[PDB]
Amino acid sequence: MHLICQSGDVLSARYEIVDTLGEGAFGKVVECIDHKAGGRHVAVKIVKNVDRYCEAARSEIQVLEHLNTTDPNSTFRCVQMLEWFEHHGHICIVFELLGLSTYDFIKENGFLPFRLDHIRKMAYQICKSVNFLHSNKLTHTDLKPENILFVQSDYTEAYNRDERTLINPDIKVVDFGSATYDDEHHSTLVSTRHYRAPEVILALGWSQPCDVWSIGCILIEYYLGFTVFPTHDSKEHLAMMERILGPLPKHMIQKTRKRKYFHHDRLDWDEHSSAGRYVSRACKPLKEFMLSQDVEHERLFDLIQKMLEYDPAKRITLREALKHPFFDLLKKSI
Ligand SMILES: CCOC(=O)c1c(/C(C#N)=C\N)c2ccc(Cl)c(Cl)c2n1C
Repeated sequence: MHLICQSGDVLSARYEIVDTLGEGAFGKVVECIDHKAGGRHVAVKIVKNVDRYCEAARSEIQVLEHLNTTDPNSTFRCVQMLEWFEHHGHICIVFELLGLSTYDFIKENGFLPFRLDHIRKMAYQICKSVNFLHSNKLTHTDLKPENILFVQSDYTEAYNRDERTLINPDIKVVDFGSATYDDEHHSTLVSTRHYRAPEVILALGWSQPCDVWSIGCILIEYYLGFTVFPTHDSKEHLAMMERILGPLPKHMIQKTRKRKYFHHDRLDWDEHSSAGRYVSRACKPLKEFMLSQDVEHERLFDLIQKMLEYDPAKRITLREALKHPFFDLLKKSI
C-alpha cells in the first residue's frame, strides 16, 4: 500500500495523486487530478491487495453500478462512482470528490456536537439515502459517522469555547463494501462495527432494521459529540444497552443461541468488575443525555428512542422515520 499512494503518483495513466484524504481498514482514499476529464478532481479508493478487502471492493463496485444506474441524478445522495481500475494489482475505485467525514469534522472541532438544526437536516438526508437502499433490497450494515461525508466541509468559527459551524451541512453516504442484498448470504457472524444492533450481537438474523439502529446511534453521537456505546466488547455493549435503554426483551433472550452472554433469564454481567464500574459511570438512561428540555430536543430524542427499539420488527422503519415530527420544520412552508 505504502508504495503506490504518494503524491505525484499517476494511476491508470490518468489520475495524478495530489493528497491523501483518509485511511481505513480497506486501504486508503486519495485525491487525484483526472487528466482525461479536463483536470476534474476525483477521490480514488485504493484497496489493500488482501483477499477479504479485494472481495469487498468487487462487491462495492457491483452495488455502486446498480445504485448509480437506478439513481443517475444522485437524488438520494449515495456516493457516485465514476469508474474503477487495477493498479499494481490493487483495486482502485474512482468517486466524485467529497469533503470531510462527519466523524473527522467532530474530531477537528474538539468533539463539539453539531447544532440541532444541522442534525435535523443531516438526519433527514441520511434517512432518505438509506431508505433508498432499503427500497432496492439492500442493507448498508456499516453506517457510522466516518461513513457519512459532507459534500463540502467549509466552516466558520465563533466564540460560544470556540466552535466551527458548517456553511452547508449536505452529506452523502459512502462505503458500500459491506452492503448486502436481501437474497444474498447474510453473515450471522458480523465483524467489528462502531454500533452493534442487538439482533446482530445475538445472531437472531439481521436485515434493513440494523441500519436504523446504527442511524439512531449516529444521531446521538451528532448531538453529544461522542458515542453512548464507547466499547468494542459485545457483552459490554449489551450491558451498555441495558443501562441506556432498559432490559433486553425476554422474547429475544429466549430465542438467541448466544448463551455465552446470559445466565438464566438475564445478562450475565458483573457490575462491580472493571468493565462493570465503567459501564455504570459512562452510561445512563437515554433521555438523561438531553442537553435541553426544549420541544425540538424532545422530538429528536423521541425519534432516537424509536430507532433504538430492541426488537427489529417493532423498530421504526426509515419510511416511518421520515414522517416523524422532528422533521416537520423541514416541511414545505405553509
Ligand atoms: C475511513 C477512511 O475513509 C475515507 O477517508 C473516505 C471514504 C470511505 C470509503 N469507502 C469511507 N469513509 C470515502 C468514500 C468516498 C469518497 Cl468520495 C471519499 Cl472522498 C472518501 N473518503 C475520504
